[PDB]
Amino acid sequence: GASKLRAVLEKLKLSRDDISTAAGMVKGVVDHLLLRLKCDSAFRGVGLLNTGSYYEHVKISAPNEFDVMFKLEVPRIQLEEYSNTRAYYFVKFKRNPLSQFLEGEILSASKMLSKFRKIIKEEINDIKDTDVIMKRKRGGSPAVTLLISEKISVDITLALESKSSWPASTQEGLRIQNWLSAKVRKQLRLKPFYLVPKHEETWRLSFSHIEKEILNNHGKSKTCCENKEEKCCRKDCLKLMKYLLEQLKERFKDKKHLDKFSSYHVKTAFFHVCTQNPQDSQWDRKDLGLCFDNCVTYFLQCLRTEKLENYFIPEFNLFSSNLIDKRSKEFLTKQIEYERNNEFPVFD
Amino acid sequence: GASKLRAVLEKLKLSRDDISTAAGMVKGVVDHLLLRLKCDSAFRGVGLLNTGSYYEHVKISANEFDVMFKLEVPRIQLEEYSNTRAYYFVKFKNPLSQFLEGEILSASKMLSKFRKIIKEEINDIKDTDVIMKRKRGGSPAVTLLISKISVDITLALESKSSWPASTQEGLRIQNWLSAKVRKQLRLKPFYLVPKHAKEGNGFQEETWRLSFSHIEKEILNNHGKSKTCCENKEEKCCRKDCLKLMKYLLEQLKERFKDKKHLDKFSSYHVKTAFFHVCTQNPQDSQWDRKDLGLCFDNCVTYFLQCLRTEKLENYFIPEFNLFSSNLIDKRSKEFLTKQIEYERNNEFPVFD
Ligand SMILES: O=C(N[C@H]1CCCC[C@H]1C(=O)O)c1cnn2c(O)cc(-c3ccccc3)nc12
Ligand SMILES: O=C(N[C@H]1CCCC[C@H]1C(=O)O)c1cnn2c(O)cc(-c3ccccc3)nc12
Ligand SMILES: [Zn+2]
Ligand SMILES: [Zn+2]
Repeated sequence: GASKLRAVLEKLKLSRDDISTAAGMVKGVVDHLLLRLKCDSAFRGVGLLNTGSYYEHVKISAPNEFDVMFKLEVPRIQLEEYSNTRAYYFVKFKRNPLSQFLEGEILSASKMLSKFRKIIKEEINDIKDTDVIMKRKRGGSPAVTLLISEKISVDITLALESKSSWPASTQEGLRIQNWLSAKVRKQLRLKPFYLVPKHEETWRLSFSHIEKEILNNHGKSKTCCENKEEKCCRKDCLKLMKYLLEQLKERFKDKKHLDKFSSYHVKTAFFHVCTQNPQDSQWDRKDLGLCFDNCVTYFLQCLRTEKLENYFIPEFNLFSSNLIDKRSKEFLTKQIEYERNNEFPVFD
Repeated sequence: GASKLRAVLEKLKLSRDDISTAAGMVKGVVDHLLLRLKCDSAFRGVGLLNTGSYYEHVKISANEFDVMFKLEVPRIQLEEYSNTRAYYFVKFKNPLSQFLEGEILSASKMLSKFRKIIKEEINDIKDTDVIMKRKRGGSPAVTLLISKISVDITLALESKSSWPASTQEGLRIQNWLSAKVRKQLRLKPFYLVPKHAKEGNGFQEETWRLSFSHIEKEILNNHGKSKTCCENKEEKCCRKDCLKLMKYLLEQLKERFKDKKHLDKFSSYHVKTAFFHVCTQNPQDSQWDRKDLGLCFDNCVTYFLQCLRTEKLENYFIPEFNLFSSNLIDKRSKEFLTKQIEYERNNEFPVFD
């Protein structure tokens, strides 16, 4: 039932105050860390990146769990693609404050994360009612997790910033020309790109700032959602997709079959649905039920075909069997089909 | 009559190549001048502002270019001059210390320094000369003479603070380009150009005037309600062509009546301002369908005429500043331009022959 989707959206709206006060607590701690980090010669150019579901207004997860990125301005770097993977790179320099992090010619993610982690842990000791845990088994990103007031969790990810042209692997990505326009695609591609440490001393491409821009400025019409005539359901469809997946992951947290899926998979599928449906009239709020059904159906088709390209790097298949086994896709496919056939009881 | 408008537009297009190679000649000289300028401690933050009719793709009449040099400076505090809404004294909340006169930044001293270093560096660049631009209140400050090509150069201080209060009700693009876009543009810097606020000696010699030329460029080059306006055949509009035709109509009338003083105070900025107001009044892309170029241009002309008859043409960014005030343009000049435009319109624009 379409009205059951609206009921979910209504209740997700109720967490807005708690997300906002928690975010205010996070900002105060993060601002103090950045000021202390800036005092170190290697991290002088550190800053907040201001990305993630909170800033996209699509935060449906726990109000006590945030993800923040610290960006670091770097000398003009030279990238070397690792093993034709299109998304992972070694970082070298064309010409250095990060010299202490070099391992031969390449920038060591291990050495940089070590100092990043040590400074944060030292500085958290002088912040009232805050502790820090090293995030393990994520290849280095996120690097640390803060615990604020014994209530709020903050995953912190380090990201190198490069103002160079985007790597060649992105040349055919971000296929927004028929939706957001060729002019916008060109303007976005003039923005920096980021590299997060992600296991070899490899770094992985990140475009979280571009995803935020697209989600918050999402219509073909510049006035999309700014008046009653132009209210669309794009952002509500994404919230519902994220909530469906999170609810199913929670329901089967015991079993192992859904642990490899993440919000990024549904977010990526959603961007492809936007490419496939570029007109605002295809997203009329009065058709929220059908729009969500088509979003679910698209995600199911990705699962069944085992194809879900990174929206920026089309040759990187998030649904490769190297990343997610076939049985996990089959399990999630069956669970979602069951839910959809029964008007989503996991939403009850 | 619409086909005659298209004939004008096609002929204006023939000058694209010559504008481009001349613009390339200018870019080389300006780039070298800026590199030399940035060696001076006061102008370390100098840069090219990518504004003007060329960058807007609407350069119609004339080998003559206008360019702006932006200057990053420390945090500025503004003092409005005589309720003029557009003219300010500049104070600082310092590289420009030698150009203060008391608490305020002297436009006179800044121009003298700007003109000196330009004249110094041009002495090395061969096949380029510079003369002082006079009787424009300080903006433009100089004119470069390259090889056939003239380049007016304006100095523009950059302020990254919130825009002045006088702009609070301007830039009324919310129903056309969106409230989100208006917010994003108002987060961009604004500029101040040295500009005498009134004739005569005194405090009026040290004022600076608000400039939003970069915002005008952004809106003109990204002008549709639809992000894909003019990017495909279904969404071709005639906004930019209407502006070109309005500017060409004024330029041709100013040339035809160069023996009078009536049209001397009108400039392309008046029709550009009127055009932005017409875009506010007609916010939907379907109102600008290329099939209706003739009617769209007629409606642009009509709007300009109404501004003339009512003696009201607010600055698009500063709504309390009336470009058509009697203090700036006398009634008889507005009436003369009104009559000549009406004659042209009634006769299928003989100035476009
Ligand atoms: O959760 C995320 N990803 C997981 C699911 C996809 C495979 C990696 C997983 C992981 O690294 O944990 C994820 C959250 N943001 N983000 C992002 O901005 C980029 C990428 C990405 C992925 C592949 C290639 C290049 C970039 N992933 C993410
Ligand atoms: O030609 C231009 N202006 C003439 C016609 C209007 C009155 C002043 C005239 C002059 O200064 O010569 C003009 C070209 N750009 N530009 C601009 O970017 C801003 C302004 C402006 C005007 C009034 C108040 C605040 C700003 N004018 C211009
Ligand atoms: Zn919308
Ligand atoms: Zn257009």
